[PDB]
Amino acid sequence: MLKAGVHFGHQTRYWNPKMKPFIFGARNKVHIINLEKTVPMFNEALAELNKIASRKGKILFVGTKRAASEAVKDAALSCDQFFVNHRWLGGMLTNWKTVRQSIKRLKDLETQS
RNA sequence: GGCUGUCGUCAGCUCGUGUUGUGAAAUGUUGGGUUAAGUCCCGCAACGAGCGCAACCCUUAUCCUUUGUUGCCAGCGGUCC
Ligand SMILES: [Mg+2]
Repeated sequence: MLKAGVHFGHQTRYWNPKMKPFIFGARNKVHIINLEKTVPMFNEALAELNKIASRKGKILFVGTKRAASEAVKDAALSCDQFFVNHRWLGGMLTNWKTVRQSIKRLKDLETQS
């Protein structure tokens, strides 16, 4: 029917009660999201995301999780956007005004070697 | 006032921004290694920075350059030696 063979679920008994209205089933202790009803969500964050993206807005991807770090840098910066696949950093957005220094440093430094 | 002793030549002491907490405060600055060292790296709701330790000052250990007088005396002779 749908491309579900590319996955099956994850987790087990740690989960979090916050998720319940969407449970495809339960096996091997690992819970399985009810993609059968997740269909709307599978596009929801895309539709209302289109107007934003199509509006040509700065893209902010985050893949600090080593389990897919570099495996996303491409689909991000290399994809004409931004990212942070490596290791996230505190204050990057909040203490932004401060991080600028460090950021502006990796630039004016490239001219080194 | 200015000056100085004192721990202490100790590696400490802080601050701005962000964030957590009602608040007093905390974080950083804690931690894993490492160093003479807040030394360096790694990690981290922290990001950075200021005073301080590490440098430049002196001086000694070498080698060269030049300058050779009052300093020097090797090859040359002289020589009251
Ligand atoms: Mg230091």
